[PDB]
Amino acid sequence: MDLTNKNVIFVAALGGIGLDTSRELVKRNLKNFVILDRVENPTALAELKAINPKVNITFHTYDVTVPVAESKKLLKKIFDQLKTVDILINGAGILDDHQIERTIAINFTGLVNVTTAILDFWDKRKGGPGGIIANICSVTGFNAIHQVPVYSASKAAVVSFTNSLAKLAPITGVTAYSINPGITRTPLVHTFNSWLDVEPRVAELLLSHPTQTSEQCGQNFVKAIEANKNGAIWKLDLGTLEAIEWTKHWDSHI
Amino acid sequence: MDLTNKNVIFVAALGGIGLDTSRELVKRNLKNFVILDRVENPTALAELKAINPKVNITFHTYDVTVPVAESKKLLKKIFDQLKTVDILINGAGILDDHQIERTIAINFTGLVNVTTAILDFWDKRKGGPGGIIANICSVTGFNAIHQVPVYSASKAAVVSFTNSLAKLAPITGVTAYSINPGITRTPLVHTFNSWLDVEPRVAELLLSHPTQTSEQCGQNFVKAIEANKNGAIWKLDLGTLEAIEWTKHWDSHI
Ligand SMILES: NC(=O)c1ccc[n+]([C@@H]2O[C@H](COP(=O)([O-])OP(=O)(O)OC[C@H]3O[C@@H](n4cnc5c(N)ncnc54)[C@H](O)[C@@H]3O)[C@@H](O)[C@H]2O)c1
Ligand SMILES: NC(=O)c1ccc[n+]([C@@H]2O[C@H](COP(=O)([O-])OP(=O)(O)OC[C@H]3O[C@@H](n4cnc5c(N)ncnc54)[C@H](O)[C@@H]3O)[C@@H](O)[C@H]2O)c1
Repeated sequence: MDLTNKNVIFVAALGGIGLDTSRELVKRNLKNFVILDRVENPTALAELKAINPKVNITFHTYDVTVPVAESKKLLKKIFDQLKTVDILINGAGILDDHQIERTIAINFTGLVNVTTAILDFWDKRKGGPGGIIANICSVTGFNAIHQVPVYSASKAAVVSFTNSLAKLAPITGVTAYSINPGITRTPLVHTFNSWLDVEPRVAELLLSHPTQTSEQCGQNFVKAIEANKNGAIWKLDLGTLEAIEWTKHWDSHI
Repeated sequence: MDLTNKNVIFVAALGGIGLDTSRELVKRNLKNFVILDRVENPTALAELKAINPKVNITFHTYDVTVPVAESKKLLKKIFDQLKTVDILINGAGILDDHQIERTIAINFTGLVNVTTAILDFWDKRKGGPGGIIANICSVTGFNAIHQVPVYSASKAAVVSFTNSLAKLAPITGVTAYSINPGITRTPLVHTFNSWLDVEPRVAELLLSHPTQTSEQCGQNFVKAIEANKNGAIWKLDLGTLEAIEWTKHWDSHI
């Protein structure tokens, strides 16, 4: 994948991992870089624009928990302007096992819904050109932080969902891969809530082990995007980039 | 584990797999069998009651998609009468990838929320005796049926969540294991919707391959319950019972 001249939508581009990934993305000569995130960040937006004046950077206020109809409407506006979108990159995520419904709504349901919405424009069965989806999942989707069982379960859901998207590519025209960071120093893991307060010191304990910086994660993230491998399960841990092999425990035969 | 004289709550006891499991359970001489299900089935109720008049069987009309406070209210009703409950079986589930939110709400959020609610009565930190949770997940939670990616992801979530529950047992006193049937002939799989209609013949095709009966499933379900292995991931496929080993791709080190 050559990012020169591509159009990219990045949901949650201005978070910890998001901003460092965006800093790296705009170093490529993208045609359009469209940011979809909850809250504006003027400072971050100005910096990205400064990194590469050749890229047209736009921002839209966006919340993944809205109905699928509301997402399509935003996407229509974007596709109407750009005519083509090359990549959708999802990053939306919260870590707070006190908020059960909201964790599931954001990390799992919202991702499925944005995907379902963009399929309206990309599905080759509806006359679409196909597309690429990069989903930020998490190593916790392979093996949980059992102290945040709901967060970890929402991530196991999206690793699975992404794996299925990739297997559906020959039908839909939409390829997909997961981006699964290991522990990364951002405001996500600085202070957080465990389920039923099973471990009030969870953040302190987690961060008392090796971590990577969001800078290292961002670098490997854009590397994974350029590799552009349908069905890849990328592990971005301790500053390395590594594809993992999913174990075959069962098969539907279809 | 000896089921004799035990008090059991079975969410969704009267469906395909549920009824044949419920038959095998009542033959094991339970003291009380508490059924929580979305709709009444007087025929099934009458029959179960007759299989062992010794066993005290009650029924509550219950929908897993209510808030945790509502669930806690019903459980207080039940605990106040029974004093003790030994085992909770969470068996509620739908298969319909035209219903994204509801699939997720029922198969994932609902299971987490009943678990969360009962923990208020069982958590050893709260003066409770601990307990046992048996979660009906699915082989699709290991490897998807990719034509029902939402269903399969919702199952990957509960496999993970159950794995984490088990690891939290030294803290909460509540042990847990997953029951993962392979394809089993019930009203669930008679016919059903694929996501975005990617495969309109998904049921026809799936059912042209080997299956098991709900009777085979139910017999192996009680066998695993009697085995009482914390953190077990039981595969109940093609009339067999099998413990599978989860791959270690990553470690939180905590
Ligand atoms: N930090 C880590 O160690 C780590 C590890 C593995 C995976 N992840 C995942 O990477 C992603 C980014 O996390 P981060 O560490 O940069 O945390 P962060 O809190 O700094 O950023 C989270 C991002 O998600 C966005 N977001 C949250 N709720 C949203 C909503 N309702 N609608 C739209 N956007 C929303 C935020 O606005 C922000 O852009 C998340 O999916 C997270 O689960 C993080
Ligand atoms: N049949 C299979 O091949 C298969 C394979 C793996 C896992 N499973 C799982 O086994 C469980 C039972 O499925 P089944 O095959 O007996 O199908 P089924 O449709 O016969 O039974 C579904 C059960 O779930 C209950 N339920 C559904 N929605 C509910 C709600 N909102 N609140 C409370 N209860 C609700 C139903 O009343 C019923 O008791 C489900 O979790 C299903 O996902 C089935």
